Formats: sequence, structure tokens, C-alpha cells
Amino acid sequence: GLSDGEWQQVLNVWGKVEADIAGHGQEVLIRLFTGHPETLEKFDKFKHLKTEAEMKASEDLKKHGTVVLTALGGILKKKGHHEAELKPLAQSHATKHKIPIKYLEFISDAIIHVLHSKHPGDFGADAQGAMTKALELFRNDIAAKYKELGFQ
Ligand code: HEM
Repeated sequence: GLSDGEWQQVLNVWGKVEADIAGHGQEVLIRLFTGHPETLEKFDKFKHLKTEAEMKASEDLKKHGTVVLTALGGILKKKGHHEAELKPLAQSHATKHKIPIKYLEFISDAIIHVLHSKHPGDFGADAQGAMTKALELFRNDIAAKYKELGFQ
């Protein structure tokens, strides 16, 4: 649960992401893949990427980064009222993609990392606190659907 002030910060920070959704999406995925190589194995269409240079050069990775952050932004803009939006994502990630919740923790931290990297000094303490809570909420609601499905 976030306060309205906190949601306001989240959506303020998100305005930064939306000015360049593909650049942000790209850097998030790269941070995930390089920080946690086992995650790369879950993508049949990225598993070929051996080096970070190849990742940076991949237009399809940038494309998918856009898809991911477009979906996350859709969800964030609901300010917690995201059941309809989140349920299909939980179900596809549990049943088709088979993504353990640990990896959603990974990408959550990666988003925080990227925001500091692209906006040093422009991502204050309050903003980090709000974004972190929002990603925890997102993660926690997915976690509930995972439990329901018996997925580890
Ligand atoms: C903020 C977190 C995430 C969001 C918003 C998100 C969103 C999406 C969306 C919208 C799709 C396409 C529709 C679908 O298949 O349901 C997708 C596909 C996929 N996601 Fe996620 N995702 C997230 C995190 C992750 C993580 C952490 C992993 C793995 C470590 C992952 C693995 C995949 C894979 C393997 C696909 C299918 C890719 C393909 O073959 O086209 N996702 N994701």
C-alpha cells in the first residue's frame, strides 16, 4: 500500500522513463542479464547474446525492453488497482515462462540501479523509497498468484 504522495513520486519518476522508454528498457534488461546471467537462460530469443556489446546492439532486446516497461507502466499507472493487468502476467510468467519470483526481485533492483545511473542526483531518497515500495507491491501481488498456482 502506497500513499497518494508516494504514488505521485512514482508517477513523477515514471515520467523520466517515458521520455525514453526504449533506452530505459534496454538498460534494465542488460543490468539484469549481466548482473544475473542465469536469467538470460529463460529467454530463447536472447540466450545467444554472449557479450554485453551484443546486448547493447540488439534492436530486438530494445524492442522487448519497450514491451516490458510499457506493461510495467500500465500497471504503475493503476496505482495499485492492477488486478486485471497483473493476473495475465503472473499466469504467463508462472506457467509458460517459468520465472521464479527471485528474478522479479532481481529486475526490481535493476530498475532502481538504472534510474540512479541515468539520473544521478535526480533520483532522490523519497523517490527511491516510493519506487521501491511500488515494485515490492507489484512483486508481492505476483507472489500471491504464484502461490495459488503452486509455482516455485
Ligand atoms: C517488471 C517485470 C516484468 C514485466 C512487466 C514483464 C512483462 C512481460 C510481457 C508484457 C511479456 C510479453 C507477454 C507475455 O508473455 O506475458 C513478457 C514476456 C516474457 N518475459 Fe517478462 N516481464 C517482467 C519480468 C521478467 C523477468 C524478470 C523475466 C526472466 C528473468 C521475464 C521473462 C520473460 C520471458 C522469457 C518472456 C517471453 C519472451 C519471448 O520469448 O518473447 N520477464 N514479459
